Amino acid sequence: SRARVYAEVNSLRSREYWDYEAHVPSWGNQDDYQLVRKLGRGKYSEVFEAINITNNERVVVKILKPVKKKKIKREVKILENLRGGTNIIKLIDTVKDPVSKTPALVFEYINNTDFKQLYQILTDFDIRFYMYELLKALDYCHSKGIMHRDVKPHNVMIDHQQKKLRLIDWGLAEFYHPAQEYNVRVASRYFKGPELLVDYQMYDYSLDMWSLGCMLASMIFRREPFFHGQDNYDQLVRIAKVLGTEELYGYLKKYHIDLDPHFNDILGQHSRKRWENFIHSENRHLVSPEALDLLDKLLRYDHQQRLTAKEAMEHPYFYPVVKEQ
Ligand SMILES: N#C/C(=C\c1c[nH]c2ccccc12)c1n[nH]c(N)c1C#N
Repeated sequence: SRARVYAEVNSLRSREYWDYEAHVPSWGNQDDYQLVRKLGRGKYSEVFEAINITNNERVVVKILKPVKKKKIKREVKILENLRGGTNIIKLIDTVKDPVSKTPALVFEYINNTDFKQLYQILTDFDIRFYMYELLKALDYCHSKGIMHRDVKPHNVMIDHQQKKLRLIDWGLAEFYHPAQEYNVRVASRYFKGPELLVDYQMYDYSLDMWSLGCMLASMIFRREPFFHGQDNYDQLVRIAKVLGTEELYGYLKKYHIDLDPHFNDILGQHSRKRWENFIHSENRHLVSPEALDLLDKLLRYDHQQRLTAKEAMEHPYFYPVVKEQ
């Protein structure tokens, strides 16, 4: 019902800061930028590589689908607010196609190595280092009043050789205001907090912290995704087989959450599992008591009890990354 950190931070800022409908982007010319290669199409997006001919700075170009002005302003405004923030993808320009008049956003390029080939090779230290760096990103945007709402491996770009991390794709990010009711059609199925799966709209930054748990578990147990749901119903079932079904009803009770009657026939009764149930010889080298303590405190039904980004950065799991700063 209310975020445990930074709950009020947007109300203590100028309305200009969080009133995105009133933001006016200056739309440049999308012809100075020359497409090279469609690094993958998407929902309201298709993404390409290219060169700022005005000097030759490599870049990435995300071509919005302008049947929603408001979503466009929301994202532009949020990136304006996070410019130069710890580990956030730098937005360079906002542009449009002259003859076509369709808008687009231009992003610093990143030689990322694909998580599907990089998670195979991470050491126990790598995992702690990059997670810390993802945490810094999340504590920044949260303290700037903002929920990412789509934390997941594809949106955590990692240049292993430069040891750089950039969290990206802010087309779902949103200003947090207390008591505000949000859409649950955010985040990838596998990284959706249970609040979204039970349709509880009064959520907050703590959702990203669940998403981050999911990433952490997949990394130290090498099961990616960790909670591999078939749909939104099955996803909550997968979670409950691990966290226990009694500890789910307790949450719903606490927050007065109406449970769709279709869950009765499929939830069953499950006990809370031991996070050691997931260790085996292929991932033992990545799992430590301090790693499972962090994990237990990230993946909770009660979004309010979830470790914040700053609490998590303080965890002993990260003491190896602190000293090596
Ligand atoms: N995920 C993401 C983003 C781009 C991509 C989307 N599909 C891809 C497939 C292969 C290589 C890159 C991307 C993104 N947003 N901003 C950037 N510089 C990005 C990059 N790369």
